[PDB]
Amino acid sequence: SEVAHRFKDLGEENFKALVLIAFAQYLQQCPFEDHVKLVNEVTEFAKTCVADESAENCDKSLHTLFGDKLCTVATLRETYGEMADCCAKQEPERNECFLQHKDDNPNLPRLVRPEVDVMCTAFHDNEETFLKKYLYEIARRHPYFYAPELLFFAKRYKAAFTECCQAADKAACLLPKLDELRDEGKASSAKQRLKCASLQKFGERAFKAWAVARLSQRFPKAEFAEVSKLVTDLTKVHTECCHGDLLECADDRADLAKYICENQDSISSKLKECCEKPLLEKSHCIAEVENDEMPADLPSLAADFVESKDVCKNYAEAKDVFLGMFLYEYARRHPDYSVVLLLRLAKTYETTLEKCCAAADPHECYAKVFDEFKPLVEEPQNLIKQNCELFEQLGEYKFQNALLVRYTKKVPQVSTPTLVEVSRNLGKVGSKCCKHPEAKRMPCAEDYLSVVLNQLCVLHEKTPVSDRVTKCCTESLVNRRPCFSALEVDETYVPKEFNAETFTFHADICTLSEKERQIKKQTALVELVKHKPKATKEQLKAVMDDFAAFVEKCCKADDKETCFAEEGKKLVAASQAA
Repeated sequence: SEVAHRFKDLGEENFKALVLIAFAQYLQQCPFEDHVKLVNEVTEFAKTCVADESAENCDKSLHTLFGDKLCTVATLRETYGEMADCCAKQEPERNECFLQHKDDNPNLPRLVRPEVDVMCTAFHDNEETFLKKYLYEIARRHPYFYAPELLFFAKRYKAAFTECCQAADKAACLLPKLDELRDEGKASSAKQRLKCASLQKFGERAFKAWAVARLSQRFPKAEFAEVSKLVTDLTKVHTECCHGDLLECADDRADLAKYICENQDSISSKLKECCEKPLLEKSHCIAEVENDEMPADLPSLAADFVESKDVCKNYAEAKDVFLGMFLYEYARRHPDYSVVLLLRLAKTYETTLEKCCAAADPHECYAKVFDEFKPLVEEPQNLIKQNCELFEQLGEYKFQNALLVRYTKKVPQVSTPTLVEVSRNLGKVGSKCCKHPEAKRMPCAEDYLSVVLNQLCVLHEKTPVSDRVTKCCTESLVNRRPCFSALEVDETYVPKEFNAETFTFHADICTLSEKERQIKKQTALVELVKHKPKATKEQLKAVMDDFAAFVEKCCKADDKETCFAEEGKKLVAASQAA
């Protein structure tokens, strides 16, 4: 019994939360109360199997059990779309059909969260329903959220209410805690999304290399054998979560944390604090732990990998293993290389080996092999430095504006809502990474950009429109950032025609938060660039600063809707022909 073995490993609460997550992530348009019905129906069944594993439908597979459950309120086709396609299939076709339809940007109302007193009462009203709603609202907006990570966020959400709803000042306690959980979820969701796209679109081999490199940097004292066992385990975890096998994923991650803690002296010295936290927290803490110390006396890699007359011997007998060894040995020596660089380097090393091992004198042929890494190492360094300078000149907001511009010209066809967010997320790179010195700056900034750019990819994949985005995303996971960076302005793009209502704001803009108000304006910056591309300058930084003053004055004038239409019909001639 598969469902019974997971109930017992995971315990009832996590079992219930994870099933609710799965259902919320397969069926994003279905209402809360219906998902709760299905969950409890499964929980009941799962209990009967715990008592008797050989009972009726207990031999069933998790995908069968769950897919049978979705398909009871999924034939309602005019409510959630084409999920009645999926219900007409047998597993595992049905399951893969469900996963196909996951919506990276499901068109769902933003959550207008109630006042603190009202939230706090509903929390005391019914704690378990209140906490379920958190789970359900995150998961259906983030269909690829790292599920065991969501349980951890759920716990801290619970604790934020448990603490702050007793506070003398409820709101001054609660609100900073909720805003940190929100920002930290976005970041978590985006990071995980990159993981699932790697697996789905580039295979197990690419994710493992990603993990061989990242864990090598983080646990540099560990032997290759130990690192390898960790990669195999990590891969199985994320292969499960990225395929909706949530129960088995939460479970193998819990087994993995245990193993790592039990073998702390064979892995890293930074793990002490982590391994004595509660398990939900411990797993999160291991995944985010700082890189350990490099062993002192590590020798040149030129010996094992260039000098030796047996490089083509050792390569021949186990290619992936030999190349994995190269990646571990190189990645553990460079904490200051981003993960994607380290993968480029190993791409180069291999492709040099595929040639030279066939030539008459291999030794001579690959003696210069390390000499090719240099221009690869130098480019991401050059890019960061220049952008880290432009950031601190302009500051974070104005930084996004230059990037808005840069990217809107790069790929003008891209939908405005996508350019806004992705460029907004791009400028957040200076806040996170320019802070650092140039040894922590590249693992920080390049791997983050990886994650942001993959977001543009996954949102463009919905309704593809730019052939340039499409190509950069498809050709090679590892070179998404170099290739996006190489993109010049698009010449065969023809200006997007002046629209009076795209540039005229309304009084409703005054009641929105400052961070929603910038978005309406950076949205206007994008349309501005789309309607006036190959002929601008600082008439973008000029016109944009008029919008700020536009909205500033009109929002305080006691008008009869008057101001936003008066300075709205006149100033448009300062964005039409000025």
